[PDB]
Amino acid sequence: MTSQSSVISNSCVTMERLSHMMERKAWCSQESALSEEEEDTTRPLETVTFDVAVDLTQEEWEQMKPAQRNLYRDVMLENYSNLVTVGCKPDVIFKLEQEEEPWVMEEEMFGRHC
Amino acid sequence: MTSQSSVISNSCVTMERLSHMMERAWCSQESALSEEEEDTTRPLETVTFKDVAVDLTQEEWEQMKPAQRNLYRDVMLENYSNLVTVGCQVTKPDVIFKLQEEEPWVMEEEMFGRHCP
Repeated sequence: MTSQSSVISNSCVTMERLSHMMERKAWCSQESALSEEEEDTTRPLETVTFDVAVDLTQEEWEQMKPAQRNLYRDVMLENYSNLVTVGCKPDVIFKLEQEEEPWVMEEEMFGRHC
Repeated sequence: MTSQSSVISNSCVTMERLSHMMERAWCSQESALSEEEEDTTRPLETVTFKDVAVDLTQEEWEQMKPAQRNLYRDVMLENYSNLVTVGCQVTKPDVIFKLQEEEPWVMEEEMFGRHCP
């Protein structure tokens, strides 16, 4: 009741995690562009594919704080509804939006009613 | 014990400065030659309060200790109280919906927030 801080940071953090987030992925050798020249224009794109998301795991669900636990679902998941909302829904998902966790043990028989 | 800091400058400085920022009044008035007085005709036209503000810039705000942020909005929140207390009336601009908790670059795009309590 004497340390009522001043609070300079609290609900405003990532705002200092961006600069430790968006530098990665542009890397190495851009030396002397030895493959210059050109020619023509014709061959189509090649729709990337959702090669965007990393399939899940059974075993590592204890090493995941509500940042790693929760979230996760959002970012991988930020790719999608922005191209499926301008340009160009896997059962792989279906477990993302409804609390719980991917495995419902329906295998075999008993667990009791009460 | 001892070390009874004669609180030389707590609250006491942002009280003192003045001669330290509000000075940064230039380009001369060196013997005029350009002139002419005339009838007080053509209208004013203010400058408004659209431009007298800064569309908060996306990447910035790393460094700038959020006292250079918290005080910030409270800058363009602190020209506004002539224009919403005595003046000629502008309006509540776009970007405003932040002047607000979390942050400007909050998200709603792409939903979800994965289950927990």
